[PDB]
Amino acid sequence: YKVRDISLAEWGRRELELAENEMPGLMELRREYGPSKPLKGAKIAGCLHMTMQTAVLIETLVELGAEVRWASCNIFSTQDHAAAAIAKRGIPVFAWKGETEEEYMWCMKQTLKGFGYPNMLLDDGGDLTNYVLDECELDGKIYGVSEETTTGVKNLYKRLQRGKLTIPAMNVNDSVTKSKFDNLYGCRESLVDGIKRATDVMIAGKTACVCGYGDVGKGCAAALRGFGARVVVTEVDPINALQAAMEGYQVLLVEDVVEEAHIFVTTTGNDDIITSEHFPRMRDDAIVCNIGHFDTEIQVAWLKANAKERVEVKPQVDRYTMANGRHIILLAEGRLVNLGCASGHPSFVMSNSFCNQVLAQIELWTNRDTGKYPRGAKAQVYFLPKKLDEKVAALHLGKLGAKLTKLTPKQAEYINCPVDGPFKPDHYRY
Amino acid sequence: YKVRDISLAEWGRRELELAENEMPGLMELRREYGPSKPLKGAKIAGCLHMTMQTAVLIETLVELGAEVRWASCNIFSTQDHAAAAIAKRGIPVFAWKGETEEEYMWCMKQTLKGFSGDGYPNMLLDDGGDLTNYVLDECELDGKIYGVSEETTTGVKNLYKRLQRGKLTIPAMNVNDSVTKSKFDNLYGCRESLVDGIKRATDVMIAGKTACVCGYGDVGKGCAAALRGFGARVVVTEVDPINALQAAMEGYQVLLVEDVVEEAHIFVTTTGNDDIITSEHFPRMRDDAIVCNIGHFDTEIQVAWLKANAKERVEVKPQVDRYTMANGRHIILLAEGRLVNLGCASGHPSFVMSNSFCNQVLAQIELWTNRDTGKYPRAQVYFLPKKLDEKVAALHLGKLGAKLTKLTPKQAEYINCPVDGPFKPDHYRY
Amino acid sequence: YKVRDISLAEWGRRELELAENEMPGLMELRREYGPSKPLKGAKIAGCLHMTMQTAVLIETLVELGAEVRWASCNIFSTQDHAAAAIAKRGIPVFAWKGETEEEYMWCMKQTLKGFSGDGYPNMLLDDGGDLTNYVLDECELDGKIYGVSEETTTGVKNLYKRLQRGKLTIPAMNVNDSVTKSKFDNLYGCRESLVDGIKRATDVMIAGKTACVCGYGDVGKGCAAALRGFGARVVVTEVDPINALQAAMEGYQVLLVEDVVEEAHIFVTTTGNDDIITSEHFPRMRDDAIVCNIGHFDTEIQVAWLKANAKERVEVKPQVDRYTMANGRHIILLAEGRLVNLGCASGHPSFVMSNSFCNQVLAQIELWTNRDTGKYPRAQVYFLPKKLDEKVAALHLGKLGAKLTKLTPKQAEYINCPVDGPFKPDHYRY
Amino acid sequence: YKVRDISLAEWGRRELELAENEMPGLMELRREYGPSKPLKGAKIAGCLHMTMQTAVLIETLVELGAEVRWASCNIFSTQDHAAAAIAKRGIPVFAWKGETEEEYMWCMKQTLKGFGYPNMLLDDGGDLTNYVLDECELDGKIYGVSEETTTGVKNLYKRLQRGKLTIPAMNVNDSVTKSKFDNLYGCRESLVDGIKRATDVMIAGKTACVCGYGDVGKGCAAALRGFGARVVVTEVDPINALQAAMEGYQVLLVEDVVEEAHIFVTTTGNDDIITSEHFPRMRDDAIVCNIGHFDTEIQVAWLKANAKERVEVKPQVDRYTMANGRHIILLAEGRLVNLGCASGHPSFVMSNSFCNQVLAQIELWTNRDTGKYPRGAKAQVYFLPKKLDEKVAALHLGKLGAKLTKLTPKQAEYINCPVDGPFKPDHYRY
Ligand SMILES: NC(=O)c1ccc[n+]([C@@H]2O[C@H](COP(=O)([O-])OP(=O)(O)OC[C@H]3O[C@@H](n4cnc5c(N)ncnc54)[C@H](O)[C@@H]3O)[C@@H](O)[C@H]2O)c1
Ligand SMILES: NC(=O)c1ccc[n+]([C@@H]2O[C@H](COP(=O)([O-])OP(=O)(O)OC[C@H]3O[C@@H](n4cnc5c(N)ncnc54)[C@H](O)[C@@H]3O)[C@@H](O)[C@H]2O)c1
Ligand SMILES: NC(=O)c1ccc[n+]([C@@H]2O[C@H](COP(=O)([O-])OP(=O)(O)OC[C@H]3O[C@@H](n4cnc5c(N)ncnc54)[C@H](O)[C@@H]3O)[C@@H](O)[C@H]2O)c1
Ligand SMILES: NC(=O)c1ccc[n+]([C@@H]2O[C@H](COP(=O)([O-])OP(=O)(O)OC[C@H]3O[C@@H](n4cnc5c(N)ncnc54)[C@H](O)[C@@H]3O)[C@@H](O)[C@H]2O)c1
Repeated sequence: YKVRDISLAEWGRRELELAENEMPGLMELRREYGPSKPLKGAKIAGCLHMTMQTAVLIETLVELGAEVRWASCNIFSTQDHAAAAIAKRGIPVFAWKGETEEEYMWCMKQTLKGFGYPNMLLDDGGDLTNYVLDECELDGKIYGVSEETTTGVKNLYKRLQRGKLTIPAMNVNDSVTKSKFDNLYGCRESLVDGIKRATDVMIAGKTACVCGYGDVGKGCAAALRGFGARVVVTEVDPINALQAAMEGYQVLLVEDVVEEAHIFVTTTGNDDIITSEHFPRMRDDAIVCNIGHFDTEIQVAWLKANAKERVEVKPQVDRYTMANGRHIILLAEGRLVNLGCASGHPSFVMSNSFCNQVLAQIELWTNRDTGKYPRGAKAQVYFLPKKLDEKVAALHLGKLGAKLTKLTPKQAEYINCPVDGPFKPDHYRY
Repeated sequence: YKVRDISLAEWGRRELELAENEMPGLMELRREYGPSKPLKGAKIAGCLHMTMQTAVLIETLVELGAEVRWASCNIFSTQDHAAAAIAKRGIPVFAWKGETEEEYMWCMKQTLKGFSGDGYPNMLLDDGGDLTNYVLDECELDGKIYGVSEETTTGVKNLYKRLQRGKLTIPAMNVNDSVTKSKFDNLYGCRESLVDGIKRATDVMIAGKTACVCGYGDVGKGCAAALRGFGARVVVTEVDPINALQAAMEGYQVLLVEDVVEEAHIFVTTTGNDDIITSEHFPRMRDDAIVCNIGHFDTEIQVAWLKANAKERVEVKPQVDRYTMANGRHIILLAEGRLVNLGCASGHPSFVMSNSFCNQVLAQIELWTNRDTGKYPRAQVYFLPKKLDEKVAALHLGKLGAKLTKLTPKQAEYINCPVDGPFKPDHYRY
Repeated sequence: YKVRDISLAEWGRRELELAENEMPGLMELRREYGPSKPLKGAKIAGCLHMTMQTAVLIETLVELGAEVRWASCNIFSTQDHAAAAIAKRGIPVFAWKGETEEEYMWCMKQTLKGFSGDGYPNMLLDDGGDLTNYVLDECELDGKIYGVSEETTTGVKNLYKRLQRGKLTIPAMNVNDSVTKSKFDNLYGCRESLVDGIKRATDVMIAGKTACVCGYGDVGKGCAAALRGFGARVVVTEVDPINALQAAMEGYQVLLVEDVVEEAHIFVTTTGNDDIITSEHFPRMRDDAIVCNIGHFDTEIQVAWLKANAKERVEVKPQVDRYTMANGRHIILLAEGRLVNLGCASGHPSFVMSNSFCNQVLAQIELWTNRDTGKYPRAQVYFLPKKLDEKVAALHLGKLGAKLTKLTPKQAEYINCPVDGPFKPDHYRY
Repeated sequence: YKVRDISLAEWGRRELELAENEMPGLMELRREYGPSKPLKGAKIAGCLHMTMQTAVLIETLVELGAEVRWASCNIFSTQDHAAAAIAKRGIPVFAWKGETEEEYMWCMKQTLKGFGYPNMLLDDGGDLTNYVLDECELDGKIYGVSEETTTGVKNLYKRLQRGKLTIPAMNVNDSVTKSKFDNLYGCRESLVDGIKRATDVMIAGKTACVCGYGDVGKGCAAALRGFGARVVVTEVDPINALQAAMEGYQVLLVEDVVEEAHIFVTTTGNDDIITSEHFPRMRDDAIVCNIGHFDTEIQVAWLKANAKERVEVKPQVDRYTMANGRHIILLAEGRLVNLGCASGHPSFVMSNSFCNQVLAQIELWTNRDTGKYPRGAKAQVYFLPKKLDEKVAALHLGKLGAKLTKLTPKQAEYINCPVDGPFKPDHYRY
């Protein structure tokens, strides 16, 4: 293994206890599936933010029988204490806060041997997937990949369309219990957290520009508005844009507010959102950040190349002075601000996300000599069955004291579903 | 025709001038498609709440070339000046506020005769499923219908029950489950039209009250939001753990009706299911508890039991009945359990109804124009194509002054869609 | 008496049974003070919107022993079934919906005669100041009035102008500035009754629209909140930097009417000032812009200019006038600039009006019982004592099921108040 | 001086730059009053949280001519970098994070000499005021004190009532621009910040108990609800309690929710809110914190004395194990959580607060041989004049782009104020 400081493992372990209590879903799967060991002999290479919450996931997969080796999926997201807690325990992990792109891909390469290869992939952003497929040989050897975020799943569909998807892929992001909770309610808390730990800026009164209005944009807009920001939103999709208008947000172009906005938040999963056209027009000390998976939503390379002064205010906060004499504050060098300047999403919402990930791995690994998840030419992307999506939500109601009504036989019949569900048809959007 | 009072045509013509300006989408289809007349030949049997909004829909269909005959799909939903205006214009309408069950039935049968030729309709446009049921189960139109478009969740639920049972003979387009309907009309429509119905009915203060919203689907989401916006403390009931986790995560107590039945001042039923508010709840309610339904059918509330077992019933005003129970305490029932927004107010505002009714126009066009293309065999349920979903939304941005960002080619390639969309994959939940 | 239609007494009696159950505070004063009759001798001249809520106020005063004569303080605010019920009960009322300016004037003069003795009133109860102005400037009652209680901000503003000018002769109790009035009625009342007036008037969608709220006092705060709750993008105008910073800090753009006059779909004037929406604004407005006022007098809007300079005026329905301007575009004016909540709807709900009208009962009791104690010389403006402010609030908690913590002696000593309060210093702003 | 680490001054200075930009009010007073030196020879002993924001205040008072010596007012609130930045500059400061009660009062004693005494007091919480008055001789020597928070001002009024107020006191907390901004909007951002930096807990879904519903409680409740918490509120005041009910919060007793609440937040400024009666009933890992000025709102001494295990999770987060085997997480040992576990209120809102503080010091110090602020027997508590309250708000509108409307002479006359204000009568509550 390799982590910043192994001494921090003790502190890491103390917080994993509190993290475990806040993740009743992951812990119940540990009770339920621990004994039967559904991932007996699984060899999972994981590429996903090395947080305290991922620490609980990792320890679940090992509890369910899996061998596992881990790397972060971002150079700033690793929490040095969670990594050290995993390392002290003996699960091979290669992650620390502040990796170079070279060290990053080094860490990811360490997880693809020494089990000896992996036979399963667990990924957040598609870097591992693309790498295993395009740079190794692991196309007779890997039985499935579980993909956690929208940009990675986009990646997966570009491969299916092209004819290059060689292994079955589970689309975890698009579980209702991931997509409409993690992406939405997670960012609604973890965006402002990163902004505030970085800059301690007052949100109340400010004009914020939120680019994109999908699940991430929805959450980020609701958070900023909640603290008294006036939020304006940009969009390319007429539907998402109209959702934003009907929720009371102005929908305009970045150019329309670039000179007046105090805060710029990128949420699209698309590159070149905030560019060389925008930077020189920004007000003094306009804070610029991104919460989408890749930093290239912001032209940071341009900012660095064209700024006249750069000051590290503190780690993951760079204050640039432009040729016009005004300042730009960039957060986490454009990397995911919630994970880079704070601790990401709280444990409780990641319990939903990671439950789907555990269920996904069980689905693909246990059914490996089944033909239910075909290899090679005919490999395709799948979702978790809706029954399992419901199971995950049901596992998280108790902690909150939410009480569920039970359908009578006549009611289930009238609605056209089973008494124990699934309750909605597969096209339902929640 | 058959309306209450034809001298209300003048007043309805005046409001339709305001309705037209609030429905840019429908008026923009009137301009785009009227010259070519794509529903020429079309003989539409219509069964949808006869409001001012539907009047702009009915005149769009006739501008597009269709012959049309209409009836309201609820006994108390007609706006009498709406029907009077359409009736003067020469369109056959059978609809008044306060139809008995007998009279309601007669009106529907009128819409299935009196076309040109041995003019039996060749098309259906449905809200709730009743017309579809009557035509397929009881009329003879066996060889004569090329499609049905279905407006609501309850009506669509029946279509899927029929298809499942091998009894769907005519192709059906699911309009409710267009994104620009379900995530707009069901949600934002109810967010404004629910409290409108309650207040016009009772003038009651929302702020400070305890309100039990039963169900937390698209309609339940909207109602809870509306009540909470006015300072109600809203508690939610759900059978679905996913919807329940959403409500919990938005700040609402999720409990059983029985947990709040003694303290709630307001009960709203939004389920699309029967026997939510029953004989076991009614005698437990606090004095002057307001009970209403905004689901399609009234049998979410056991109103027959209420009527059978009340000691006293008083009409405060039409559609507001105050019952005295055996216990001496009172229950205020709205619209006899009928959709309260349409029953005690005017239904959703025009602007949102423009989203829904655009979908209905493009669905009728899609079904009818492919009536000799063999694309919808006379039998499945279909969705409007996402391209047309987006179009609907795009037509409504201008009125609000919302501006849409345009993707570059690099950007569209990177996110895997055309520069002009569809922008999202078919399973996206918005 | 003089009402529109006395056969509406029956319908009004039925609604007053619901109003009574929604006004626990007024009904609790009826029980507490009725036995002792503390307003015995009292001859109250009343000038306050003749609604169902005021009917419960008028019957409380008469239960308390007072003789009372009433007139509405606005031409379109009367609820005709409210007046019909009070008129049947034997109380002299002069009030109908749609009084001319002549007729309005006659009704007020009726309330100043016909008491017992050479029965000139000995008390005034005012909303807006007009009765106070008429009695003091133009009637003879010079030796005969022991007090006036003033309901609203505009009326109270006049009382302070008079006191300043050395023209206040009768003691005045400022009821508007009780906390349980100003921070409740003005705020929460308008939060529900504004959109009620707009929607009953126009059925217009709020969601998605741009609304200009002019003024951000207690009424402005409520209106903006209401519009925003439904997905309006609200912009605010203010002359006061403190109120402006509040609106900015709550997420609202603070700008000049001229900055949004061309794009706003909805203008609300809440200032208590004249010439907010003027001849310079009207010709600039978008087609079918909705203009209304919820301030006391209509002259916040230059309606005379509008009427003088419109090419066309059309009555969509009573109190909804659609003007065609020289430019060909339309303006929708509500209630001819009169208070839109009372003009196009029913005013604030009963429950909040119970807070305000309790204050009015305890103010009349305070003034009248000290009518031979020399406490209010016949001349200053006064406030209800904070003890009675708190009492009003305390009377309304039960209905909502709110529970109040009780201070220990140690705790009351530590925060420097009695165990039973007053709990706050006289300058506390809540 | 004495601070943790003088080396941190550099980092401290970099952030004071960003803090200055975010405090346009303080910086404008520095421009306006810098030249004339209104505090020429002032000798200000300051007892107020030694944050980055206080650093900007301190440097303003020195810019305006004052000598100044500083101590924190809480043992956990000092930001070691801001203190070091002040110390490097040469302003005597005695503060570090993690002072003992002995070291704390040592630091406060250092500020009352070496100018040689002070002649002015600047205080947050009343510890300095009480000390200077009850333990020194500085009753011929001190010309005025400026008091920043509600509990200190309470203290001041207990002294006035008793007859022990010997020097004029400026009540800064009760400036509208302090009370209704700092207390309200400040806590609305800085509460969740402290909770999240401490525990990274998910707010969405949780039941939070907020004790008190004054300005602090209002903000804290709005913040928690904003992230999807279900917030219940406790109160002793019927008015504040009814405000909470009408905003949609349950109002109940701590005993009513003690077993189910995930988070307990104390906001009263009263002791013994969360006690030995509550601790043993709390759910596993219930988070307990206080945001009021003194930690004695929570019985921490009891918790420590009766818990079976205590673990420092990390600095300012103690996890206690109770005799029942369940856990309590206590934040900042019960001290102000926003300052103790985070960075307090953002700079922009503290600019309002500290502008009143600068204006206050100028008012008392410049008018020292005036008799406007009488010494000894007849000393009384004063507010800032309303003109100056408005000035402070006006200084903060620009940064936000808020545009103020200018009254015409007729409008100012009609409203009964000057064109340049003050705009409201002194009883106005905003
Ligand atoms: N930071 C985190 O902890 C975390 C969590 C979840 C998701 N994500 C990431 O966030 C990103 C977005 O995820 P999502 O679920 O919201 O995706 P999404 O598809 O739901 O939303 C993205 C939105 O951006 C819009 N868009 C595309 N190009 C645009 C342009 N140039 N300008 C304005 N809008 C544009 C799309 O139309 C879409 O609605 C992805 O990169 C995903 O991997 C990060
Ligand atoms: N009044 C209107 O103008 C209007 C508008 C749109 C839709 N509708 C109607 O409203 C109803 C709801 O529509 P929707 O789109 O929200 O449907 P939906 O399926 O999304 O929501 C209904 C919800 O009720 C829940 N439910 C079912 N039985 C329950 C029970 N016994 N107790 C608690 N919850 C239960 C389901 O889990 C579901 O989430 C339908 O009947 C639809 O036709 C009315
Ligand atoms: N319709 C109702 O049922 C109802 C209820 C209560 C009060 N009112 C009336 O509503 C009005 C407002 O009451 P309030 O309690 O909010 O008064 P308020 O003094 O608190 O608020 C009025 C606000 O308007 C601002 N203002 C003044 N002139 C302005 C201008 N030209 N442009 C922009 N802003 C300007 C002021 O600064 C002030 O903050 C009064 O006339 C009052 O009598 C009506
Ligand atoms: N942490 C910070 O950065 C900061 C900022 C501002 C104020 N404060 C402090 O916060 C505290 C409150 O300030 P505020 O301005 O809200 O005061 P406030 O008087 O407006 O509010 C306190 C409320 O608590 C209520 N109360 C008293 N005893 C109670 C009891 N035992 N149970 C429930 N409620 C009770 C009162 O009725 C009152 O409404 C003070 O100690 C003040 O110094 C701290």
